[PDB]
Amino acid sequence: GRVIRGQRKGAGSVFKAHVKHRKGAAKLRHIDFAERHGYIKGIVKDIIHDPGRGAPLAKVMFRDPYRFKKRTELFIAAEGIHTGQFIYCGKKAQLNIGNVLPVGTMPEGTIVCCLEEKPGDRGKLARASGNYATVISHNPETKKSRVKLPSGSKKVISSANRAVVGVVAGGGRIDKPILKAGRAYHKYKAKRNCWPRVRGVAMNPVEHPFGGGNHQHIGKPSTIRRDAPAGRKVGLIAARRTGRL
RNA sequence: GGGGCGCACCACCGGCCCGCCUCGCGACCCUCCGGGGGGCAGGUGGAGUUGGAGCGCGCGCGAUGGCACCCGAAAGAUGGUGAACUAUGCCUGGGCAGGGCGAAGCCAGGGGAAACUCUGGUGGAGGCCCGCCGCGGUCCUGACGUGCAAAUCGGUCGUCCGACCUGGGCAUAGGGGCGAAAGACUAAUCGAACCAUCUAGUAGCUGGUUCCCUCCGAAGUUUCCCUCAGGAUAGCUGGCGCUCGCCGAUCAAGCAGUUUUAUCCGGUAAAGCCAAUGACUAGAGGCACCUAUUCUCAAACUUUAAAUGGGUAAGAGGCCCGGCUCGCUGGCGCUGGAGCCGGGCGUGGAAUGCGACGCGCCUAGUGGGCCAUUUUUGGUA
RNA sequence: AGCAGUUGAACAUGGGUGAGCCGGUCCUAAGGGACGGGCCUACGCCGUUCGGAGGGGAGGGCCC
RNA sequence: GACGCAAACGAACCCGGAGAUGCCGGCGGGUGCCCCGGGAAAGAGUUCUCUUUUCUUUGUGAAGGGCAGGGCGCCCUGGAACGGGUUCGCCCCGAGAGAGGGGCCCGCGCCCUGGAAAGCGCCGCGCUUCUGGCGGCGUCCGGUGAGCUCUCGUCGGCCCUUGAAAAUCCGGGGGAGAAGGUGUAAAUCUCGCGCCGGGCCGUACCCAUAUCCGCAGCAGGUCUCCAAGGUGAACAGCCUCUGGCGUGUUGGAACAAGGCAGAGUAAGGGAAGUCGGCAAGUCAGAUCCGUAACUUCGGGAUAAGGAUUGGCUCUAAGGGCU
RNA sequence: UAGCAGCCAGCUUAGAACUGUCGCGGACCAGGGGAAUCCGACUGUUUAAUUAAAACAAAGCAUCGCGAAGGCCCUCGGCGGGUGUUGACGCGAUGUGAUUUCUGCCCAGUGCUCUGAAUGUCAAAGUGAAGAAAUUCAACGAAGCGCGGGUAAACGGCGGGAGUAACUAUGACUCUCUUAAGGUAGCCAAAUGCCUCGUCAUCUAAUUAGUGACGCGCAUGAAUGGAUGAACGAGAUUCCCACUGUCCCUACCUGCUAUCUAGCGAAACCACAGCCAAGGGAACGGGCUUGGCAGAAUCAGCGGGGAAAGAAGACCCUGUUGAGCUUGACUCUAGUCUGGCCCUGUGAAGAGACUUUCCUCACUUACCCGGUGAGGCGGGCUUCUGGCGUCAAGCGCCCCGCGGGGCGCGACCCGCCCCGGGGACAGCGUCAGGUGGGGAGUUUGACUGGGGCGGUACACCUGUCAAACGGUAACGCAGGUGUCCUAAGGCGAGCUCAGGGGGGACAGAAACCUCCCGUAGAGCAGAAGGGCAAAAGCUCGCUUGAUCUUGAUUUUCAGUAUGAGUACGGACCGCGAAAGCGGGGCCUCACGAUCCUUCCGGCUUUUGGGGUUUUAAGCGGGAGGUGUCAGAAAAGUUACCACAGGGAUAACUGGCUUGUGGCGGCCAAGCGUUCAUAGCGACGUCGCUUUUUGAUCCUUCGAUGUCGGCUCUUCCUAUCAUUGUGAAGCAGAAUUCACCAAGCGUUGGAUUGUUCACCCACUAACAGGGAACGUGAGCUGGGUUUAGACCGUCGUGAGACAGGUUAGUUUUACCCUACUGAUGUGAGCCGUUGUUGCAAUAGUAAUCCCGCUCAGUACGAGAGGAACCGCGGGUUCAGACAUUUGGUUCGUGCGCUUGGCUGAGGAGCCACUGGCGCGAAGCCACCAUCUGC
Ligand SMILES: [Mg+2]
Ligand SMILES: [Mg+2]
Ligand SMILES: [Mg+2]
Ligand SMILES: [Mg+2]
Ligand SMILES: [Mg+2]
Ligand SMILES: [Mg+2]
Ligand SMILES: [Mg+2]
Ligand SMILES: [Mg+2]
Ligand SMILES: [Mg+2]
Ligand SMILES: [Mg+2]
Ligand SMILES: [Mg+2]
Ligand SMILES: [Mg+2]
Ligand SMILES: [Mg+2]
Ligand SMILES: [Mg+2]
Ligand SMILES: [Mg+2]
Ligand SMILES: [Mg+2]
Ligand SMILES: [Mg+2]
Ligand SMILES: [Mg+2]
Ligand SMILES: [Mg+2]
Ligand SMILES: [Mg+2]
Ligand SMILES: [Mg+2]
Ligand SMILES: [Mg+2]
Ligand SMILES: [Mg+2]
Ligand SMILES: [Mg+2]
Ligand SMILES: [Mg+2]
Ligand SMILES: [Mg+2]
Ligand SMILES: [Mg+2]
Ligand SMILES: [Mg+2]
Ligand SMILES: [Mg+2]
Ligand SMILES: [Mg+2]
Ligand SMILES: [Mg+2]
Ligand SMILES: [Mg+2]
Ligand SMILES: [Mg+2]
Ligand SMILES: [Mg+2]
Ligand SMILES: [Mg+2]
Ligand SMILES: [Mg+2]
Ligand SMILES: [Mg+2]
Ligand SMILES: [Mg+2]
Ligand SMILES: [Mg+2]
Ligand SMILES: [Mg+2]
Ligand SMILES: [Mg+2]
Ligand SMILES: [Mg+2]
Ligand SMILES: [Mg+2]
Ligand SMILES: [Mg+2]
Ligand SMILES: [Mg+2]
Ligand SMILES: [Mg+2]
Ligand SMILES: [Mg+2]
Ligand SMILES: [Mg+2]
Ligand SMILES: [Mg+2]
Ligand SMILES: [Mg+2]
Ligand SMILES: [Mg+2]
Ligand SMILES: [Mg+2]
Ligand SMILES: [Mg+2]
Ligand SMILES: [Mg+2]
Ligand SMILES: [Mg+2]
Ligand SMILES: [Mg+2]
Ligand SMILES: [Mg+2]
Ligand SMILES: [Mg+2]
Ligand SMILES: [Mg+2]
Ligand SMILES: [Mg+2]
Ligand SMILES: [Mg+2]
Ligand SMILES: [Mg+2]
Ligand SMILES: [Mg+2]
Ligand SMILES: [Mg+2]
Ligand SMILES: [Mg+2]
Ligand SMILES: [Mg+2]
Ligand SMILES: [Mg+2]
Ligand SMILES: [Mg+2]
Ligand SMILES: [Mg+2]
Ligand SMILES: [Mg+2]
Ligand SMILES: [Mg+2]
Ligand SMILES: [Mg+2]
Ligand SMILES: [Mg+2]
Ligand SMILES: [Mg+2]
Ligand SMILES: [Mg+2]
Ligand SMILES: [Mg+2]
Ligand SMILES: [Mg+2]
Ligand SMILES: [Mg+2]
Ligand SMILES: [Mg+2]
Ligand SMILES: [Mg+2]
Ligand SMILES: [Mg+2]
Ligand SMILES: [Mg+2]
Ligand SMILES: [Mg+2]
Ligand SMILES: [Mg+2]
Ligand SMILES: [Mg+2]
Ligand SMILES: [Mg+2]
Ligand SMILES: [Mg+2]
Ligand SMILES: [Mg+2]
Ligand SMILES: [Mg+2]
Ligand SMILES: [Mg+2]
Ligand SMILES: [Mg+2]
Ligand SMILES: [Mg+2]
Repeated sequence: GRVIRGQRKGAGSVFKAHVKHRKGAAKLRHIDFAERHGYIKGIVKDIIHDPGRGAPLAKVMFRDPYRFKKRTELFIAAEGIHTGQFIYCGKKAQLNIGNVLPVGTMPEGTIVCCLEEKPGDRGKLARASGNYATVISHNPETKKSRVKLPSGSKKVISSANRAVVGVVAGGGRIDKPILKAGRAYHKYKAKRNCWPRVRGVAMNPVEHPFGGGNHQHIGKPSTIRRDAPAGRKVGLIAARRTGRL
């Protein structure tokens, strides 16, 4: 047979991202002496819509401490901020919405967003619209903390990872039901070439391990092992259980 | 008319060499420690030996390896070239009459005790409707069907503000691409493109295989084979000879799809079942059986038993006589037996026919058969 | 030039395209593709704003 | 005061603007085209009868100066409820309406320089390869429109769609520096004008029922711009003017059969034809009435089912300006 | 002041009068409608060149993986690349397919997944012991497998049999079997129901259709989604209204062709060619045989034939030919998981032995990741606002000409890595084990009354077939075998069996004792045949001839091997007093090459430059086995299919055959009230026919187009009707049987694709067939019979269905005959030319019914009820014809009229015939009329 549609997505020919009209990479300010021993003042200039995601981005303009220049940072717009307000990033920053203070200096039960996995990566966890991570507990002995990622998994990260307080804007976006296939067409036309998903049973055995047969049955257990080769690993990969639940 | 040496060659019997087995176990001069021999004889295996025949070259033919008598596959592999068509994505541009229903919002007038309602107008929403260009291609299964056209033409028809149509520039390249998924599309080529090469790929399979005359002349059957459209093998065929007889039974002869004479073999036709095994009808006698009878049968039953047919014997390789040899045999140097040697005896001791279809070598084709008289199996035929 | 022709996109002999202000040239879009580095036995390939001691213009008379 | 004056020094560095933003809808300003009124001028057409008739032609470039017109969450005064202003729709106001007076932007419209000398229209004379030249007159006065396009604005609508980069150019912040000491100097965003230069390549023609592709002068295929009068809702169909053409690789004479097509027509019956109402036949625009079962209350729906429609002569209603 | 005057400007709406032939969206433009069923929600998309659909997509719903050292995926490769300018409201992988309403039971099987070294199996490396060593042995022992748990919106699955309620019936209720659960809610003869044209109702004069119901449903059923559904559809289906040449039943007109002509001018095709009947033949000739017969050269048609052209059949079989694809095929592989070694160093703690192994925690410098313009690391001064922040003001000190310059503090000092996060773990290199249709290569026996399924007739044995030597075939017949036996082998001795009769306590038809008869009629391991009585059977006691060896030889045979046998020679033995017998079974069957492994044997060989010892090799003989049995290591599918071929071989016709089907006789038990034969014919039996279906496989696979209908012609008779007759259980009428006889006619419809059926009416009757199951270059494609798709059942799957359902290119004649018409042709010319005729021969045509009268008569008890002659019409058919009626009308004849055009009137034109009304002439219709012996 030939290669399945899933194998062709790794080549990156027509399945690359559509990043022409995107406004940049949303990431926190790189950690420097100002964010380690104090705080830096920044002004929110504009809240723009990034084509491809459901969460707005804020263009916060800080002041460079070593040269006469004003840096522009493209943050994740936490729900509640507005243009013209001041955002303070650093250790000594107060516990307000929008500020970027390390998780080690936050009380237990804080709602953060754009959390950092490791110190310096400029914000990875809890970055989609309406999502957040809660700080569960601290540990001054091992300099570690425990946060609750939006997937429900409790991850143990360092106490120096910075995060934006407050939930991400654009919450409740998945509540409005898409009514037309055209709204789903324009939804993915800005993300990537992945929308029309042809079922494996609707294909021939050459293109998919589920195709073929005078009926449209699967014919084999859809639950597939994890060590299955690329080309066979379709359906339910390493399914611990199935059913309605 | 008699005798003899006998070529080549054939049949048979011996000698010797090598392997192996068995019996002799060892006295004896080859031993210098170690050792080597000890006619060993009797069977047996060998592509041996007992007075070489090979080598070289040339020619003919046959079976092989090779492109291999010529033309032909569907495929496989290596290396390249294509997204001017088409599929999807990206960048940047262009384009889509005229009408219809008419949503939120708003204004006004009425009803209310509040909750809130009713009428008109406004507004111009929509993968909304009729519909032109566009873009598609339903039906007539129309036209055309060596056409205008290697897919077109006419009427009709789908859609036409959205998942729309479209140009250019870019991206993905062959077991790869791409696919709102038809195994579709990827330059008229796609259930794996095109170009060149390996490649004159292989074919037990179709087709063809070129001058004349003379002579001989088949096989579709046996055995083995992942064989049953093919091979191997035997048979049938041809060629080259060769050993003789040629002289006729001057000669030995021998042979025969034939008879005669003589002697054996068989269990089919017929016959039998009142004889056995098995099947079977009917009375009668004696106290369901029992006896003597009776009707009807056998391919896997038979007492008996043909016709046709099969084998063998019809002479010198015989017949007869004498002597000798033996470890075999044993009352019995002959007790058998067999071998060896010598001598005596043609009226070649049935008919007919014929040179021996004698001794070898090489060998093509064939290995699908079909029909008839009689015999006969399966089948209604 | 599927009949013809005194005709032609045929044949023969000559002639014809003039730019500071039309466009190319210039810019980067998708994208292609060097450099550093890595990789490949190799021809070469991967990768593209990241990565090398990657700065050869500007100013004050020798500084930056 | 918005901001205006011909100019009106200024580095490093910084900040910002323009380049540079979608689709759709409504409205308004301006051109082009069309139309109407001159009982307008110059030629032509018609005249059998009528026709002060019918047809054609009546002009201004870029750039600059001025002025209409359009736009503005631009300024000052002032202060709002009996709330007012205002659009087709909206929208606006104590974070300051209405009103009064100003500022700026766009002006592709009009006047002027250009510029009538030229261009068209008409008339006359000279001339027949210098001839293939010289003269005369005219180029006018208004109107609007649910008209059609283009364009500039403006207010909205839609998105789980937010609808490009860079060269290049400009403004501001910044005040490092430079200029002369009593008439000039530094510096000038020409600030009025003058001087010099602008190389290289493409440029003809066809652009499709005969210059491209499909073996061809192939009923196929191939990206765009301009686009008139009448009927009509229409860029539909039919007819006409500008422009183009000879009927699409041939003429002539016949009008048999049989075909293709005209979606030709038909007595009485009306699907009895046929696998099957295949085929084509009925219906069709618009106005006024009237519209069920069912339903997700959106629809069904142009449901179904009726009436009216020409021509001509009138009447009534719907405007603007002084 | 309930506003007026003047002037200007268009374009619409409403009402009314009048008027033309009731014509007016007048041309043009331009929805037929209604009641329901099936499927898909809708818009969209799709097989460029046969399938536009119910298929794909879709929103909605649900499951699955993954927190970045990650999920998914790419690359030969860089810890390179895609999702990712991403971060669970995200990305990746699947099923379902809107909304409404629901989504039941089963975790045994397969698959996924979790648990765990707490017990089996378990590689490389390492560790231990023996040994000169190679080597052998033992312990240890990862993932995976095994054990256990979970999971079905994972693949999937979801049963049988009796009794029983006051007639009958049903079986609530019980009984039994049985699982892993035994189909729940629903729905249905459904696109799913073989039987089947189910049954009832409805729809029609009539319905295999449609719809509503019924449900033990071959084989419905719940996200392999069930039920329903407004709107929507170039989807499938039924009925109704309107409409119409679809039809009854065809006719007429027009344009472009065909036709003729000037010019121009091909191609497919072609063995030679072209009249038929029959015969034979390779079983359907054009040519051959026997007959019919046969006259130049051509035009327009035509579709009977040339088993016409197009194309080495696509179906079928064969090939030791392929390809696509799928798995539980065979053999491998990328990837992935796992362990040892490696870069890999350092410090410490604990527990088993005496420098150490296991595990854990730490060190940073190897290694790895992240951040930045490597901007403040380690050790002793900004939170009230959508301002501003740029190379230092100041102080100290120094150097030059009031003008310049430089330095330090401001801006603390020291340092070893830029700062963080891991860290000798990730990772890399290399072996090892597991997983691995993701991918690669290949295989997937043969025989065979086609192949497949079945069978083994594939290696063997008995009787028969087999025709009296031997041999002799078929998917001939009746059978048997892949074993059994330390005795059932060998030998010696003794004994006599099967059965029957007479007897004998319990004891009987069967126990045991005994006498008599007993040719074997018993037994001999098995199938059968043969053989056997002091045996070969039975019993008993001694035994290992069931051993070791060379050759000869029989049988299958090629006269090869193996297997199975026979007779001897040489050893060593058994039994017997002995002669003798015995190297397996009473005989015919019971079995296996090369290579390799293994064991036994040597009075032995090599291990090579010698010697010694291990090891290995070799010679001789067994065993391990190839049952496809002279011996490959091997699962499917293909309807997406390809190639080489095959009429060696199936599906059509034809041919032979006629079981079967159909049809007709013979005999006469009996039926017929009585009477065998008016009409029938049981038990038997003899034939015909090729309109049934088989059997066969001769023709055809470098192709004979294939089911039905439509259309049209002709023949046959085994006669339904009509004509002429015979017979009766013929009174009449009606009907039945039979004869001469195919001249003539044999219908319109509902349902079904149907031939075949069934019903509705009509009728003199509505007979049965043939002609390549007549007839596709005649048509129609409904059916079947490619590719799309749906369901049911089956398969793990790809896929299958002789089951259902929907959409699916029907090509060419101009050649030669045949036929239909149209010119012309004997040419030999005193013949040329014309008129009027004759006639061979060929075709041939009429058919049937009704009404009146006979007649209410014959006849009959009645009820009922004819016929001939004559008269008047009609059905079907045939040949004509246009006076009349009707159709057509581009005499474009006349009138009218829509839009536009010529300035208007008048007169006209344009819109491929603008439209409408009427319409001459022609042509035309059982739609008018006339004739038919
Ligand atoms: Mg499919
Ligand atoms: Mg499948
Ligand atoms: Mg499905
Ligand atoms: Mg299944
Ligand atoms: Mg191969
Ligand atoms: Mg656009
Ligand atoms: Mg509608
Ligand atoms: Mg259209
Ligand atoms: Mg298409
Ligand atoms: Mg078409
Ligand atoms: Mg057609
Ligand atoms: Mg034709
Ligand atoms: Mg394009
Ligand atoms: Mg690749
Ligand atoms: Mg598509
Ligand atoms: Mg398919
Ligand atoms: Mg496609
Ligand atoms: Mg002799
Ligand atoms: Mg053979
Ligand atoms: Mg041979
Ligand atoms: Mg010519
Ligand atoms: Mg010329
Ligand atoms: Mg030329
Ligand atoms: Mg732009
Ligand atoms: Mg733009
Ligand atoms: Mg606008
Ligand atoms: Mg104001
Ligand atoms: Mg400035
Ligand atoms: Mg030009
Ligand atoms: Mg032309
Ligand atoms: Mg005609
Ligand atoms: Mg016609
Ligand atoms: Mg009619
Ligand atoms: Mg009919
Ligand atoms: Mg009908
Ligand atoms: Mg139709
Ligand atoms: Mg309706
Ligand atoms: Mg239903
Ligand atoms: Mg239906
Ligand atoms: Mg649909
Ligand atoms: Mg198609
Ligand atoms: Mg699922
Ligand atoms: Mg579906
Ligand atoms: Mg379920
Ligand atoms: Mg399970
Ligand atoms: Mg030693
Ligand atoms: Mg049920
Ligand atoms: Mg019907
Ligand atoms: Mg029903
Ligand atoms: Mg079921
Ligand atoms: Mg089921
Ligand atoms: Mg189902
Ligand atoms: Mg519609
Ligand atoms: Mg449709
Ligand atoms: Mg429909
Ligand atoms: Mg549609
Ligand atoms: Mg012939
Ligand atoms: Mg043919
Ligand atoms: Mg062939
Ligand atoms: Mg073979
Ligand atoms: Mg293939
Ligand atoms: Mg495979
Ligand atoms: Mg293969
Ligand atoms: Mg076979
Ligand atoms: Mg055989
Ligand atoms: Mg057997
Ligand atoms: Mg014989
Ligand atoms: Mg012996
Ligand atoms: Mg017969
Ligand atoms: Mg019969
Ligand atoms: Mg009787
Ligand atoms: Mg009789
Ligand atoms: Mg009978
Ligand atoms: Mg029949
Ligand atoms: Mg045959
Ligand atoms: Mg007769
Ligand atoms: Mg009779
Ligand atoms: Mg027949
Ligand atoms: Mg036929
Ligand atoms: Mg045909
Ligand atoms: Mg037919
Ligand atoms: Mg025919
Ligand atoms: Mg069909
Ligand atoms: Mg059918
Ligand atoms: Mg099909
Ligand atoms: Mg079927
Ligand atoms: Mg009477
Ligand atoms: Mg008439
Ligand atoms: Mg008119
Ligand atoms: Mg026209
Ligand atoms: Mg017309
Ligand atoms: Mg008329």
